[PDB]
Amino acid sequence: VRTIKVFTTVDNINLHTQVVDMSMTYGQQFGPTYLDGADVTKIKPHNSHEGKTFYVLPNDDTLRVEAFEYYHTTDPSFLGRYMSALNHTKKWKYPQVNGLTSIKWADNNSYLATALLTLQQIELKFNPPALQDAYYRARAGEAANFCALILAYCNKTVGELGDVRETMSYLFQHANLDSCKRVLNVVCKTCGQQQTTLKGVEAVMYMGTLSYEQFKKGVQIPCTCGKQATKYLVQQESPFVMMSAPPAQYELKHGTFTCASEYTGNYQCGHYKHITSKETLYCIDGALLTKSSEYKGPITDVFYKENSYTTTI
Ligand SMILES: C=CCNC(=O)Nc1ccc(C)c(C(=O)N[C@H](C)c2cccc3ccccc23)c1
Ligand SMILES: [Cl-]
Ligand SMILES: [Cl-]
Ligand SMILES: [Cl-]
Ligand SMILES: [Zn+2]
Ligand SMILES: [Zn+2]
Ligand SMILES: [Zn+2]
Repeated sequence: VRTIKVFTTVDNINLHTQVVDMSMTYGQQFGPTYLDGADVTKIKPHNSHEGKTFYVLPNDDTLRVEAFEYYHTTDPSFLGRYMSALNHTKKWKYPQVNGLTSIKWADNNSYLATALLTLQQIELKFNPPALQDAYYRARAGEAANFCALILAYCNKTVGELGDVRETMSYLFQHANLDSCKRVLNVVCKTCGQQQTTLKGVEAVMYMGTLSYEQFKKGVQIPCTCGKQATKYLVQQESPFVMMSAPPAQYELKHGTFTCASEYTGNYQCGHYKHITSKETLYCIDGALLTKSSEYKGPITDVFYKENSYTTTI
């Protein structure tokens, strides 16, 4: 019996001593087994494999509990979807652009680069340690794992067309936004006034206008009675807000926003770029950078800083 030693793990923190028979495939001894993203289930052991760390699908209670504690999911497909993505994201380039980790364009990844650039500019703590650890590594320039996890958590495959607002929404559901509170007043001529409090993700995202200012002053929404009604922001408690709308020509002014998603072309199959407000306006298109003092173009998301806001209406 000829038998190299390996480490199996689900989280790459808790490592388990295994000794594998070299005649038998990984699959027959561990179930599904990955190396650096690459499915090696059906492959048998090489000599250059001795000592390395393989991810396995959890097949005992120890590993199921370690997988939940690391990823915050029991979904049995999660590991395989993460590894399939990693197999591509490890080949992407992550250039520093204007002090931010970006992604050189590949595999329809503009939405992922736009999301990654945005997450380096807003205050967020991820609940799953997997995501938090990968986020720190991405901020320091090694973003392959983090991008693979974003795809796995969003149920997206490499190449699939993605929406930055939907991606941010899924990521926010995996983050600690409990202290986040939004109070709205709705004013109708007939039913009158009703206030509602939103918490968590719904406290930081709005779909309908790009202007935080315009949200504060009020926006026109259909009333359940039949009238048009006015919805306006009463109180906001969050470190940022995300304002979204269908793409339309919009003017971005230096110093009045943190960053924004530019979207050009048809529904679904267009291209995102990222506008960030520094000492001037920078436009990050993957590996490409341009700057200008002014900007007008097709914007679909604008991010703004917040801490505590109460209206004077
Ligand atoms: C609820 C999920 C079903 N929708 C999608 O898969 N949407 C999706 C996927 C990928 C992309 C790029 C988009 C998308 O086109 N988003 C932009 C920002 C967008 C968002 C909203 C309305 C739009 C209208 C016209 C053109 C673009 C619009 C939308
Ligand atoms: Cl959870
Ligand atoms: Cl690739
Ligand atoms: Cl979570
Ligand atoms: Zn969780
Ligand atoms: Zn690829
Ligand atoms: Zn009414």
